[PDB]
Amino acid sequence: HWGYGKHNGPEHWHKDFPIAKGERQSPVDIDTHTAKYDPSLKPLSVSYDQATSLRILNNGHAFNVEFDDSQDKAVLKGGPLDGTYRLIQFHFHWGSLDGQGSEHTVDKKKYAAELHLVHWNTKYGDFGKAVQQPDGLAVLGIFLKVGSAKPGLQKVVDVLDSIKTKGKSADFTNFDPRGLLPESLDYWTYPGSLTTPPLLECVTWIVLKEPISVSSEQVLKFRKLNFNGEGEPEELMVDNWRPAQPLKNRQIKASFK
Ligand SMILES: NS(=O)(=O)c1cc(C(=O)O)c(NCc2ccco2)cc1Cl
Ligand SMILES: [Hg+2]
Ligand code: NA
Ligand SMILES: [Zn+2]
Repeated sequence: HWGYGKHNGPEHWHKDFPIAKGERQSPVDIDTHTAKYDPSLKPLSVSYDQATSLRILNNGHAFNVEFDDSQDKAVLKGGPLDGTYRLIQFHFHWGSLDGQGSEHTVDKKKYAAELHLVHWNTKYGDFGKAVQQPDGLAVLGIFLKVGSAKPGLQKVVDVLDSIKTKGKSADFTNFDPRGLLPESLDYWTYPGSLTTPPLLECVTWIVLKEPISVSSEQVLKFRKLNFNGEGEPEELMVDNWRPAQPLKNRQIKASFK
């Protein structure tokens, strides 16, 4: 099965998922001097007041915090997007040490981690239909650097003990994802893909310029999770990031001057 190790990591994924070598793969390096300001881009509208989180799951590659997406509650609109995109889950990618872990890079800089808030385009009715469309998904990406603690992350950190191994889940209601956002909503945007198999080319990426700070203790707890299931040899869940992929014939646009 695919993973992040020597024998099943990103360099192998193309064998089962040939789109890994496709024309709009993610992540990418954001070259800040080539990304052009686009005055036609709109402010991002993040409407999370009515979010209903349900559960947190260790899926064997990361952990997902899942939301009720059965009705318009937490939605992303504006920015580069046409229409309304509903929040379905968020997860992170992170490193074994603070100097790596992000998927996107900024002028080749790797952050300690990267948060992905995954949303699907409601014009397609359900997530499964949305991932058959080139504008089916919008992912809001937020970099994490190590410094001061992020208070809004601590509830996540504190439940991880209970989902140590693949396939474990726990109730995770009443979590407010607004507490994971930075001050500024300035962003870069480009067309891309899932960064995990099946690597589907459905995503409008919206990557915030401003990182959030989290404490060393917070990210250290991420690194105590396990890729393996209960009763199997312990493989720490670290370095669950895909490296930057070729930009090809794409443009990265900046929302800010
Ligand atoms: N890392 S990511 O944000 O590109 C991402 C990552 C994952 C993930 O499973 O880690 C994911 N799972 C849902 C799924 C299944 C088929 C299409 O989307 C979706 C996305 Cl967009
Ligand atoms: Hg997995
Ligand atoms: Na450009
Ligand atoms: Zn992701």
